[PDB]
Amino acid sequence: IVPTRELENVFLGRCKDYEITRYLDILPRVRSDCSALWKDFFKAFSFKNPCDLDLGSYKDFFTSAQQQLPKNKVMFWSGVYDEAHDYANTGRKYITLEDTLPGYMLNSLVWCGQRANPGFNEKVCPDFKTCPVQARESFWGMASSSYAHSAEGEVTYMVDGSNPKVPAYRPDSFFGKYELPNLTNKVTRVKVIVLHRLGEKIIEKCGAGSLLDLEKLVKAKHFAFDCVENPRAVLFLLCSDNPNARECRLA
Amino acid sequence: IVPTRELENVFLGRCKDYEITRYLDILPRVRSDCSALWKDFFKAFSFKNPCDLDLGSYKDFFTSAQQQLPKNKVMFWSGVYDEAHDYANTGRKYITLEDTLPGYMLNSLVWCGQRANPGFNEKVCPDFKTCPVQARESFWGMASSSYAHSAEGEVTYMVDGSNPKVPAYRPDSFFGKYELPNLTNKVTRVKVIVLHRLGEKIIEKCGAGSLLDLEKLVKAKHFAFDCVENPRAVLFLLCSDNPNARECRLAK
Ligand SMILES: *[C@H]1O[C@H](COP(=O)(O)OP(=O)(O)OC[C@H]2O[C@@H](n3cnc4c(N)ncnc43)[C@H](O)[C@@H]2O)[C@@H](O)[C@@H]1F
Ligand SMILES: *[C@H]1O[C@H](COP(=O)(O)OP(=O)(O)OC[C@H]2O[C@@H](n3cnc4c(N)ncnc43)[C@H](O)[C@@H]2O)[C@@H](O)[C@@H]1F
Repeated sequence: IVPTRELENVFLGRCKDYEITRYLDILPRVRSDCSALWKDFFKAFSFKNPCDLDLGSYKDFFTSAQQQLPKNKVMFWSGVYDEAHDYANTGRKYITLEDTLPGYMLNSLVWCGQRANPGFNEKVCPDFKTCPVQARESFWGMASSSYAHSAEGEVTYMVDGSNPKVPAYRPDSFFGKYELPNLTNKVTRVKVIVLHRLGEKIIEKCGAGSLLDLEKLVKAKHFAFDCVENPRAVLFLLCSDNPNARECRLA
Repeated sequence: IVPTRELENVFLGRCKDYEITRYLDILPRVRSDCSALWKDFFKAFSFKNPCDLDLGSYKDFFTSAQQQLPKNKVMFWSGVYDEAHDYANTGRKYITLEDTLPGYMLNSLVWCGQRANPGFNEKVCPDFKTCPVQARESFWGMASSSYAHSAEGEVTYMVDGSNPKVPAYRPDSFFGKYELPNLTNKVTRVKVIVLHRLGEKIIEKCGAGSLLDLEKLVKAKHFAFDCVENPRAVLFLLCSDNPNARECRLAK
């Protein structure tokens, strides 16, 4: 595992690119400049062993970088990365973490502390499995919480309903750990979209199994709940990438 | 018209992010560093009246910034930007100009030279619909030529087939003026995709009108040629935006 080259430059360029040209009509600018954001980011991990972090490490970075989020537009997802992002459509239909400023700046990047100068490793980072969970999950854990905590109105949640190993919904997922429990009374409704991958056994449905657990979880938060399996707009995206599938048949 | 603010820092930040993180398994890095590429880009329009630009103003920029392009992967489009970009899918199915370094760096950006210091106008840029052709198309003109010149194998051309005012193929489109003519014998085939927008009149069709005109040109340059209208993978894409259109009806 090799850390990203020139982390600062990459960070600052993405930041600046975003500030000036990305999501102008879709998401707000943040107060802080890019240097202030770098400093809040860099201090969370710098000059410490790579496993020396906890859930508060990136807090200041997150307070600074957190945008207000448009009401009704926030998408969550589990095990269906590509499909959620394709349906969300780079912010035209839904917002994901990746469209926000910090998710955008840190997407796919690899970084870690070391004690010795220059304060970070330029060679190798530990496998995440070696660090305690609080350190391992310090960045995306906090990013997940911050993003969820900012959601207003309706929220959408896309899941895999054809994984035989992994339930559609799980408390131990990032959604289960950081997102759902952090949704505030500004949220009105959790709309689930269940993906049944084309040509695969259907494993989970609305009203059954882990989806029934979710339903209950949600009502107890006092939100409203709906659930739908392969709605047509999602179905159609699945079918462009597999047009010969039985599910994508005309006439 | 309003120029992009902090043009240099946008260019530079864009170029470094692309360099270290973008399209890594899809598109080659260029030899030249970001700093150098700013220079070639700046010198091209800097310290000249805006309309004082020609086909060759950005030739040095493009030499430095041109990447080789994966065979069978390049896509050109005319009149159907969003669909073509959606269908190409950020370089996974096809590559577009805006997936390339120069395309990625300058996409959306707005800029212009002035005679006086600092040589560019951070405050205003003329209605470029008022500059001479060669000067208004000086930048994307060169980009398109260079892109086309770098294309290898089969190329795809997606076109609007439901436009009564604008032929699917014209010799004065960016395609007709700068791409088609710059297709080298590295190219073997032009595969035309015709977009019949959902619930509009079909205007053009494979083998008639401008398309037959296109087909004749392509074969003259000794490439192979084919053409389809709304292939299913494209249809399905359009239907996601308009699920209740007549032409997206599905089986019982
Ligand atoms: C916040 O959380 C969920 C996504 O995580 P889940 O565990 O619910 O879903 P899953 O597919 O099982 O996890 C995939 C892993 O990828 C990581 N991840 C999330 N976001 C990013 C970005 N931008 N870059 C790289 N990795 C990312 C997670 O940490 C998971 O471990 C979403 O609804 C919200 F994003
Ligand atoms: C090279 O060009 C074509 C796209 O241009 P066409 O003129 O063939 O198609 P149309 O949709 O009618 O016109 C696009 C016009 O916009 C300019 N342009 C092309 N690409 C850009 C970018 N990235 N930013 C701003 N303007 C752009 C052209 O000047 C056209 O006049 C594609 O096949 C190739 F990319």
